Amino acid sequence: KVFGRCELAAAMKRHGLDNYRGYSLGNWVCAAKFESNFNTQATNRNTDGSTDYGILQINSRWWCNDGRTPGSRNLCNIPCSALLSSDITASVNCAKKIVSDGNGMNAWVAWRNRCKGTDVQAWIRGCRL
Ligand SMILES: [Cl-]
Ligand code: NA
Repeated sequence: KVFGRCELAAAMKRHGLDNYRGYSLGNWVCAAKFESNFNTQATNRNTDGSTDYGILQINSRWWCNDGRTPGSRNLCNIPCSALLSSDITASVNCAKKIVSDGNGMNAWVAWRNRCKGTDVQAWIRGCRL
């Protein structure tokens, strides 16, 4: 699926991601545009043999199990495939472990390179609040 834009904020706003660990909703939503262009089925290889899955491009080394990433820790106890679901629960739930891991949203390189320091409210502007 693909999401519209307000359309994700509300889910993201349901599942408890607004000011989750002080990150307002524009930060998540902004992460989801640039990680995946708003697409639950998104998958991209990384150079280390790992792959990133779904709306927030979560990673098979550390976070999920894809069976091809020799040393995976499956720190969300989960199959990486389950995170491509049109139901963002597993992604948002895993995303809430990651962000709580040390480095905050800097765990998402497109957040750092593209959201951080920018007025992340333009991403929730026009959403019915
Ligand atoms: Cl932080
Ligand atoms: Na893994």
